[PDB]
Amino acid sequence: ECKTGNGKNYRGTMSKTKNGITCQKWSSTSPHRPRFSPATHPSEGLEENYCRNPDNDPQGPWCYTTDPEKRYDYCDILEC
Ligand SMILES: NC[C@H]1CC[C@H](C(=O)O)CC1
Repeated sequence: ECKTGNGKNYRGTMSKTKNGITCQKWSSTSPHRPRFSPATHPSEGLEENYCRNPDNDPQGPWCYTTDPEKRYDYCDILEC
C-alpha cells in the first residue's frame, strides 16, 4: 500500500520499521505494553503488527518493535 501526507489514513500491511525490524501487534502487551491500541483507538486501524500513525506524527507510520530495548520506530512507507 502507499501513504499520502503523514499516512493518517494509511491502511497497508508494512510490518517492519524503516530499520527492517519486526513490529509487535497493537493488541499485544509484549515485548512492550502499548499506549496506543485497538481498545483505546478503535478508529485507528490498529490491526496485526502493521505500521500506523495513531497520533498523526509528521514522521509517518511506525509500530511497537519486537526489539525489547527499543519501544517503537518508524516504518518506510512509499508516498501516495
Ligand atoms: N510519536 C509517536 C509515538 C507516540 C507515543 C508512543 C507511546 O505510546 O509510547 C510511541 C510512538
